[PDB]
Amino acid sequence: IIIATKNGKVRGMQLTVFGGTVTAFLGIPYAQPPLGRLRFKKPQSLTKWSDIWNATKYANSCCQNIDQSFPGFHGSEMWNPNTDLSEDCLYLNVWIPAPKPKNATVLIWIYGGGFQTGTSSLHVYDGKFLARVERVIVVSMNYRVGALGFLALPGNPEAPGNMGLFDQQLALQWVQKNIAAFGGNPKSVTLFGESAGAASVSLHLLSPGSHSLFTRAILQSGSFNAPWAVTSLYEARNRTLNLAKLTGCSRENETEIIKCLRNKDPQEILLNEAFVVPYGTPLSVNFGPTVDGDFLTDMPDILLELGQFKKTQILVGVNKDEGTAFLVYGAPGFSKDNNSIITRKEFQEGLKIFFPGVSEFGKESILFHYTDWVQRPENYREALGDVVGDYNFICPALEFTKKFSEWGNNAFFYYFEHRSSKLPWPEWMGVMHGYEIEFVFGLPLERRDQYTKAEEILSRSIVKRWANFAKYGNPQETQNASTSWPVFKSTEQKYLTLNTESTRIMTKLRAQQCRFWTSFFPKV
Ligand SMILES: *[C@@H]1O[C@H](CO[C@@H]2O[C@@H](C)[C@@H](O)[C@@H](O)[C@@H]2O)[C@@H](O[C@@H]2O[C@H](CO)[C@@H](O)[C@H](O)[C@H]2NC(C)=O)[C@H](O)[C@H]1NC(C)=O
Ligand SMILES: *[C@@H]1O[C@H](CO[C@@H]2O[C@@H](C)[C@@H](O)[C@@H](O)[C@@H]2O)[C@@H](O[C@@H]2O[C@H](CO)[C@@H](O)[C@H](O)[C@H]2NC(C)=O)[C@H](O)[C@H]1NC(C)=O
Ligand SMILES: *[C@@H]1O[C@H](CO)[C@@H](O)[C@H](O)[C@H]1NC(C)=O
Ligand SMILES: *[C@@H]1O[C@H](CO)[C@@H](O)[C@H](O)[C@H]1NC(C)=O
Ligand SMILES: *[C@@H]1O[C@H](CO)[C@@H](O)[C@H](O)[C@H]1NC(C)=O
Ligand SMILES: [Cl-]
Ligand SMILES: [Cl-]
Ligand SMILES: [Cl-]
Ligand SMILES: [Hg+2]
Ligand SMILES: [Hg+2]
Ligand SMILES: [Hg+2]
Ligand SMILES: [Hg+2]
Repeated sequence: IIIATKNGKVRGMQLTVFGGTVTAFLGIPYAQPPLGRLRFKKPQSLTKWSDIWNATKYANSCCQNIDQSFPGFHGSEMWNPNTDLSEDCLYLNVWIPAPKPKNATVLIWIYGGGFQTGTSSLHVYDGKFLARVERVIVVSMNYRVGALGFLALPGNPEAPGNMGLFDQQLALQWVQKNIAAFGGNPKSVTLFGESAGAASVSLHLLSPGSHSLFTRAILQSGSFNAPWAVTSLYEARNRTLNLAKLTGCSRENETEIIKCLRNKDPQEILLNEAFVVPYGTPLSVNFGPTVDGDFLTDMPDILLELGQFKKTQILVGVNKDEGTAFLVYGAPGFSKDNNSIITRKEFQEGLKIFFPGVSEFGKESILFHYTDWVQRPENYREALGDVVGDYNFICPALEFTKKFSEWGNNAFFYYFEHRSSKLPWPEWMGVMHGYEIEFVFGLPLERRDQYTKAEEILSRSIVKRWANFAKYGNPQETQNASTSWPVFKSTEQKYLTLNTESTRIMTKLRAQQCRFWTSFFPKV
């Protein structure tokens, strides 16, 4: 199993999945290690190579800080990198089904992680199941995160910004020029990602350079119009200069502020990263997407409003309890260890945490809009979750989906409301952010791993749906007489709920709450 690519040959490795085989080329490099003079620079093309390259194991993950909040706790450590962190991390994986497919649809996954963390080698991103079951070719790439992947000094090629996004782009370009060799159809590529990954995907729809690199897109819990997805021109410069200060790289010639930075240590940049913000939040993205004038040509909010984006179908969705996950990372009275029943004062302090630069009035509004009980104990605990959830993910996701449909294309919106039976976090956190990913990747199809049977039916169904969406642009599950998935139109706004129970078509998800977040809040 050796395939010849435009830059050299690569030796894969066979795997055994559900009484069959799947070929896997883990760790194929796709760009020039972004080291030394190349740190902070757009990914440079790769130098062709000779002698069969061995992609039989995940490569290094990119440099990034790590979640040390719950050591030994699986709930969080399952997201932490599982390969050496290195600046040399521009590698991608390919999972082609076995035997070799003739002209297979490609699914390219772009992991989330707040643009600060993440890696394609996570267990929940193992694309061998999707490969095995739908005979699709899955692709993962590691893209630089943190300041090393999103440091910005607008107009300056030494550190322009969106390097992470260009890494992704370079990887898609790679699938364009090489997927054919693996038996893939470069004319049927579907980008799918979660959180900052979904926000990345949504930006590839706006980026003129990614236009021809993919067909369709799937956005799981995230869109560029999310409060956290894009860093302003100001926030970027202040933060880039502050990172300079912390490392003592303050120069008056930007270009030098950068060279002083290329000499610092990969770790010293990761260490000071966390402080470029005065009072960040559990959802602060110190260094992320910016309007560089290259990948992004104008504030993405405008491009969207005026329909300047790749015209194609999109599958967008969110989990029922997007917010909870973050409440235990700084919200007073919260713990993954108790029922975190907080009082009103605690909710009030909670808001101070997430809406830090928000006015006193603005916080009263959130409170007022979210404290209209129907007088019950877990009222404020749940109110805080939805506030964070609705505000950072759910509403933005709905606004993006909506505006995007307004331009003709078919959009499908889902609402994942199934809590994993294996969920390591407490019950009160419900259907947590990021926890639909395993169902999407068919992990529950594997009957060992202690997942209920019903969860298997669901993962199988979602996997079918996702595949059908990639292949045919319609997320249906046409055989086992299931509920049809209607198109999301700007007026009826129907979404399909994904549950183990009875799937249903409903309308205008979080109508009342999102009107507050999408129309009013932007005003305080
Ligand atoms: C823009 O940056 C300034 C400077 O940030 C400070 O220095 C950085 C290296 C880093 O250590 C930050 O955490 C520091 O705050 C910010 O101004 C500071 O603001 C805080 C609180 O308002 C204050 O305690 C400091 O004295 C200020 N420093 C100076 C000299 O201005 C400023 O708030 C940043 N803009 C933003 C994002 O609001
Ligand atoms: C739920 O737990 C939180 C946090 O407590 C943690 O876990 C417990 C074992 C606790 O004893 C501490 O070791 C840990 O901090 C509780 O909130 C804390 O409450 C105390 C006293 O009220 C207060 O001094 C701390 O500041 C709180 N921690 C913070 C900042 O959130 C909370 O009261 C528990 N809720 C219940 C009663 O279920
Ligand atoms: C690649 O793997 C093959 C098979 O295990 C091995 O024979 C070969 O030496 C490897 N190439 C190198 C040196 O990395
Ligand atoms: C794959 O399908 C495309 C049309 O989408 C076609 O142009 C191409 O030749 C096919 N690839 C194969 C089977 O060689
Ligand atoms: C349809 O049901 C069969 C078993 O009766 C199951 O094996 C198959 O996966 C189901 N189809 C899907 C993709 O939901
Ligand atoms: Cl660790
Ligand atoms: Cl009050
Ligand atoms: Cl159904
Ligand atoms: Hg897990
Ligand atoms: Hg469920
Ligand atoms: Hg309903
Ligand atoms: Hg209102």
